[PDB]
Amino acid sequence: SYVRFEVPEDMQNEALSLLEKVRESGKVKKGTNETTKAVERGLAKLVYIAEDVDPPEIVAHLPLLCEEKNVPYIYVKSKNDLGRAVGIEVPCASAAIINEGELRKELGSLVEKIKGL
Amino acid sequence: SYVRFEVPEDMQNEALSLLEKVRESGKVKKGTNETTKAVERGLAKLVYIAEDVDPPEIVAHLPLLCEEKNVPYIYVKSKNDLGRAVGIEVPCASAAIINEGELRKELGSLVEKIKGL
Amino acid sequence: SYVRFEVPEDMQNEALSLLEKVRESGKVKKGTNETTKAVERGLAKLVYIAEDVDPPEIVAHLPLLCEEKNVPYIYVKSKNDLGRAVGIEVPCASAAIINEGELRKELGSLVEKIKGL
RNA sequence: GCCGAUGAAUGCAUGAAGC
RNA sequence: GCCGAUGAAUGCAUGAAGC
RNA sequence: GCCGAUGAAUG
RNA sequence: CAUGAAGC
Ligand code: NA
Ligand code: NA
Ligand code: NA
Ligand code: NA
Repeated sequence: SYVRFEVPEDMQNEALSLLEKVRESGKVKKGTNETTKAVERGLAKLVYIAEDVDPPEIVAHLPLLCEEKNVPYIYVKSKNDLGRAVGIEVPCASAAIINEGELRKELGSLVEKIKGL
Repeated sequence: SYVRFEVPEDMQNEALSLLEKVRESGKVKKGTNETTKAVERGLAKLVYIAEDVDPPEIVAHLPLLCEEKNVPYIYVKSKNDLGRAVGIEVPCASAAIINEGELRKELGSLVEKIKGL
Repeated sequence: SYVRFEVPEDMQNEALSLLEKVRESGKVKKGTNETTKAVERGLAKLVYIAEDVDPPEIVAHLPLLCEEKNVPYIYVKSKNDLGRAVGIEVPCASAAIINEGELRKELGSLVEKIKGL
């Protein structure tokens, strides 16, 4: 689909777990509208995009945009899992990390692992 | 009606305030069904009957039963107010106090005011 | 799956024919709830279990129990056919023969063919 | 939101009707 | 027509939840 | 319970 | 456009 590279589930789980952790020591935007706004304003440190989005055009612009902004993005399998990770009661098509908090190093590890694809 | 005497509203509010006060340090049975059971078993110390109960036949037996069991009963105007007094979320057609808790003396005063009719 | 032996469709049709014929001179329990109670009460002479039960935990306990109660059980293909055989309007997951009626000998032949498996 | 002491869930009995 | 033995109407125990 | 980040209430 | 978890 609108997917520009495959992502290992090891990495996926690493990322989602990091997203939960950032929620308490950092800042996160959740939902495509917020995330697009964040990337546009150049606040996004790592953006998450779910792969099971129907219709696709809802997240279709996000990979293209992140790459023009040279903002790292990473894909995850289910929007349900991303909804759970940002701490909401509904599925979440995309999200983003805006302020890392204390997790300077973990996020460094993860974004570096993402370039490797 | 099934009403055998009018009750000064002073007496009524004293009764209701008493009932909330008992809810937490003593024992109260709520609903016509539980109430009738308490009276039948000789456990009821004071029963409350709402006057606005329709159909009346739902609480009609309670006065007569109390009188053959020598249980003091008192009438109150609204079942809504009685529900609120026993701390349930719906109106309550009748209720009963089974264990006075610490509020022995006030209960004496109230039953005495009831005898006065 | 709860199926503990294969049953020849020859035997299955025999058993269902016997069940239709008894529902008229004997007694039959129909539906898992009733049938289980009948087995637990030690009244069941033969229990029928449909194989196409979804989810299986509805009838899964029945073999173990019949085994504890020394009750013969026999398996059949469809819950619809079992519903039809006990004479009801909906599919039937399990049933039991409680009183053989006139069919002492036939029910004996059938329980015998069942030991052979 | 709705529903519930004018009796919720539940338990036990029942077991083909209900709308 | 829909629904129902994968349990309808129901009786009783019970008493604050259920959706 | 239904609904809601595929965006609630709102401005 | 702004805001972003409630509303019923
Ligand atoms: Na035996
Ligand atoms: Na069929
Ligand atoms: Na029941
Ligand atoms: Na009932």
